Amino acid sequence: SGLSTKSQPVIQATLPVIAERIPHITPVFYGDMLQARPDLLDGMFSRSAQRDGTQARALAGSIAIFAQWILQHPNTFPEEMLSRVANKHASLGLQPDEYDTVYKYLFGAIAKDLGDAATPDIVEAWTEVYWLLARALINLERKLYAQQANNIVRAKFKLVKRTQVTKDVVDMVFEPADNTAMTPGKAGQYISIYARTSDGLLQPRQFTLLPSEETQRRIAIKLDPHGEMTTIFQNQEVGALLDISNPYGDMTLETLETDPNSPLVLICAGIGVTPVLAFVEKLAAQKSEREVMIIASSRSLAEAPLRGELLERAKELKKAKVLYGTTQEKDGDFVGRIDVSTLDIPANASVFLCGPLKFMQEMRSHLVEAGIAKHKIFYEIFG
Ligand SMILES: Cc1cc2nc3c(=O)[nH]c(=O)nc-3n(C[C@H](O)[C@H](O)[C@H](O)COP(=O)(O)OP(=O)(O)OC[C@H]3O[C@@H](n4cnc5c(N)ncnc54)[C@H](O)[C@@H]3O)c2cc1C
Ligand code: HEM
Repeated sequence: SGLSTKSQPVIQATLPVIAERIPHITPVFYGDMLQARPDLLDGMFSRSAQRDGTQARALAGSIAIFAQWILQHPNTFPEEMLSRVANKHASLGLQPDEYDTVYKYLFGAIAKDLGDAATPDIVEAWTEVYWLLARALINLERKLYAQQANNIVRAKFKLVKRTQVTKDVVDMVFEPADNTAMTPGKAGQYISIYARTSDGLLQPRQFTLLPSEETQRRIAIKLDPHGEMTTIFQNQEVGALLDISNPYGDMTLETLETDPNSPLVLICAGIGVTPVLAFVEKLAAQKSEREVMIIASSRSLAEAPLRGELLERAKELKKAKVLYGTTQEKDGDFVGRIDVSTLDIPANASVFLCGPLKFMQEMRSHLVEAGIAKHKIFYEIFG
């Protein structure tokens, strides 16, 4: 059952008002919920995302995007958004009963904001929208959990190897420290790793899995000088115990391969190399015949994380080319910004982007201007 005929005109008429009030409703929703359920800050919600504010708007904002979608495309869902959210939720171990929690505090905040304007017709219609989306996500998350090799949401790992590989990137290898079986990861997937803040709150962050033994989880963490957890993760000593989630994510090598022989173009900046290296290592293990073009940006070659390993893996591919651009020093294959018009990208190529939001926005724009189909551009936001 999709969006009811009764609710459609109400959602249609109130969508602008609701979208306008979302930034105001969000902090009240979270403030109320996290006062009643402080346990949810100790292992689930990111304190930094609450303090930044804009980030935390995504939950309610996706509800507005969803409402607009089901009005334009009835009995269908924005599957890309649902899949991304479900994989994140599964990484964080979200259980279906908590959708009742979010409903309670979200709609309480709607009531507080709108006051007497929150009449039954409006609350009824938006409640229907909420539960359509919640049910879809719950169903996706249930299927994700069924794929795992274990029945937990995170398990204890020991840090067995730690290497400072650039001025601000630490390459970390973990192995299980309890007897929980590991789910095999797919190239491009990430894990959530957990540590406590200085004042004792458990907090997760996501990192892309890197080539390792099947008995290991390997990640490369770039220091965010204005973030809370990367300093904590990078200061763990060998032997430290941290919890790691099961692996998830829908931005995998299979997602980029639309047909058996389509070429791949992988474009990254900074620590956005991490899915690229995962993809290249897998393609090399598969003895892929695809044409693979890798364009990586860094401030300098010395600051390019994992460049040596990426180049070694790329040498194993039949038809791979790697080009590094340097944006501060002049030692790259090229200097300055990637100019995609110079690239010969055919209409059957898939293009993958991973870098800072601004970098990806400019690349996506210039790709579209150069005639690359939006449907062929795939991206991975780190945050
Ligand atoms: C799928 C996925 C894969 C990822 N893979 C990698 C990877 O391989 N390597 C990697 O290095 N990272 C990766 N990331 C990013 C990573 O998950 C973290 O976002 C990143 O490491 C920053 O974490 P942090 O705790 O240091 O920053 P956070 O504490 O989360 O802060 C992030 C930003 O929030 C703002 N902020 C923080 N505190 C406040 C405050 N008090 N007030 C206002 N604003 C504030 C700042 O602008 C800050 O830069 C990935 C993310 C995702 C979603
Ligand atoms: C219909 C209900 C919900 C919707 C539409 C929704 C939507 C979203 C979206 C869009 C994101 C960002 C995904 C991304 O980063 O790409 C997100 C992240 C997140 N969600 Fe959900 N969500 C819902 C329910 C819940 C519930 C019930 C919980 C827990 C009680 C929860 C906890 C989280 C957490 C912890 C994050 C990580 C970001 C953060 O720490 O703030 N969500 N959600």
